[PDB]
Amino acid sequence: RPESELIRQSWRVVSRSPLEHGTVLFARLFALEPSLLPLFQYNGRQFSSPEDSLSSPEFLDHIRKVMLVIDAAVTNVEDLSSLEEYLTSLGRKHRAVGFRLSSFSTVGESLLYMLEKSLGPDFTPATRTAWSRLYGAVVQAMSRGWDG
Ligand code: HEM
Repeated sequence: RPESELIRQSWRVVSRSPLEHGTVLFARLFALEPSLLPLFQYNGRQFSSPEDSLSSPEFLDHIRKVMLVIDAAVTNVEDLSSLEEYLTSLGRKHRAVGFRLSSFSTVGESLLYMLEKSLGPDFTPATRTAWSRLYGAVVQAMSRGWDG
């Protein structure tokens, strides 16, 4: 559609600087859901405060991964069936880390925030709506790693 392009166009801006943008996504996410923070367990140490996470290179790496999955979702915005099977298994990985199912919606409100703050006025409600459809779909796929 033209929604696919709303997405492509918004993303444009964000993949200039994906860590920086994802840094935003995650800080927002911890602000909204602090109980997520212990789920990263690099060396079986638990970050004590959000800012600790920002000093973890493993964590920053997880940001890069997040943004690359999202990036794959944008590339395939036309048909997200092509990455259903990947995303399903990726949801399974997340099941295993202790991630609740409810927590996806936060991750999604985090991404939106991040887009909204990056695009300011360009972040029109058709844009909120498109991303939300995209991310909604990513989660649908991901949720099938809780299958039942
Ligand atoms: C936001 C809450 C999330 C938490 C708390 C979380 C946590 C984790 C943890 C602990 C791992 C394992 C360690 C690591 O690879 O660095 C992991 C792996 C991964 N996460 Fe997340 N994650 C979250 C969301 C996401 C989201 C939304 C995505 C993608 C859109 C994502 C993509 C990945 C990827 C790609 C891996 C590597 C998976 C593999 O083994 O293939 N994560 N995540």
